[PDB]
Amino acid sequence: MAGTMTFQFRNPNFGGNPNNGAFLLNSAQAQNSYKDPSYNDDFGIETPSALDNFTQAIQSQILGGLLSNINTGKPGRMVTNDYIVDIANRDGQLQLNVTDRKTGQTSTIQVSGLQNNSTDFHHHHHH
Repeated sequence: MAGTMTFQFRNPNFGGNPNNGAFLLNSAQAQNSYKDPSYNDDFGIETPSALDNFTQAIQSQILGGLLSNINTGKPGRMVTNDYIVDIANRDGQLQLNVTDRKTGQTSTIQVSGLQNNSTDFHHHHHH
């Protein structure tokens, strides 16, 4: 008698699902560049010979860092001209995300494994 469901079409617009490459990696030592840049780089950086697999082993782990470096934005950064020094201290590590202004490369320096603390308290002038 009653119109139970009948249409039952709700939830407008589905987005979709993404595919993944797993990126479980293998092993990358890279050893020798063999074709590294010469004369302001003619084509050395564009010849992925041995470093090829190494570069990819890094880009795979950068994907994880992207899940942290998007929650940054703290005012405690470093304003440098040729290098954008964004101090990504998140989670529990000092990740120094240096973005070059010239060519624009992401120099992500994860500071991990120092434990060398030189205690500094005043007396910054002694001869």
